Amino acid sequence: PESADLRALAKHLYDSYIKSFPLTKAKARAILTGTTDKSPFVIYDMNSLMMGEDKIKEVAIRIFQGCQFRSVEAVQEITEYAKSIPGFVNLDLNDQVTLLKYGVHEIIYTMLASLMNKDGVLISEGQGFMTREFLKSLRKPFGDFMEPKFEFAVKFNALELDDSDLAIFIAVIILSGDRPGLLNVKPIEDIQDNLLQALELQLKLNHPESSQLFAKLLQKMTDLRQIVTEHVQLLQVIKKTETDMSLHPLLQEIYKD
Ligand SMILES: *[C@H](/C=C/CC(=O)CCCCC(=O)O)C/C=C\C/C=C\C/C=C\C/C=C\CC
Repeated sequence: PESADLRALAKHLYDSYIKSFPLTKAKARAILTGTTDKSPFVIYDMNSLMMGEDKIKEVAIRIFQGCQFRSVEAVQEITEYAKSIPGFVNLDLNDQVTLLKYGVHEIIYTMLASLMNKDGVLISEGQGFMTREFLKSLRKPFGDFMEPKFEFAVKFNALELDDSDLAIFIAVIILSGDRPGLLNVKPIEDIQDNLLQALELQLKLNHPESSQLFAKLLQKMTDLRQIVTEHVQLLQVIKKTETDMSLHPLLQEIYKD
């Protein structure tokens, strides 16, 4: 009855999530854990990187620019998903924009974990795999950035969350009343309240053996916030260090605050 409505909401969010994101954790996992057709080309070095373009400025700049484009693309996909969450589109427009700008990076860092393994990260829609060591190898400050996302992913991946779990979790992240500058907090919190209940039910049904997964997943939010803070502090270095490097408008607007 009450639980049925929550199950329906969970089903809804899963459906929109599959439609919203071309690459899912199930696809990512099947490519990473091996499948002769799904196997990715691996870039661990400059020669492999050079080879990679044929199969799929500066090496550090070109790679960093590739990420930028990817992040812009993710923002667009996350923005469609946000539109799907019941009640989100009904909120004041300014708030929707505010939720989107604060929410989107946390979601992005969360989704990236599904592509990550301790050794590496999937690229080009799973077509390629880029090694963690190579990314670290890159000259400062570009090389440094990845290290926090890998550390998060290995821990976050330990939860063994399903794609349906993730979808509900990403909705909870987007619908956060705390965000700075929100005109109305109450309509947002009610939706979040509904979503948190759906997550709780989903986690217990989906991982009945797993104990206090809900609380552990909620605690995970702190690590996302920290990741974002480091990233922003790093973006500031890049702008000074390279006057020639250019940041995408969509990305720039969200960062500015
Ligand atoms: C890019 C690393 C990006 C850093 C990040 O996690 C998001 C924040 C940076 C952008 C910003 O918000 O300012 C490397 C990771 C993935 C992309 C790598 C190469 C590009 C090719 C494909 C994109 C990867 C997956 C999509 C299929």
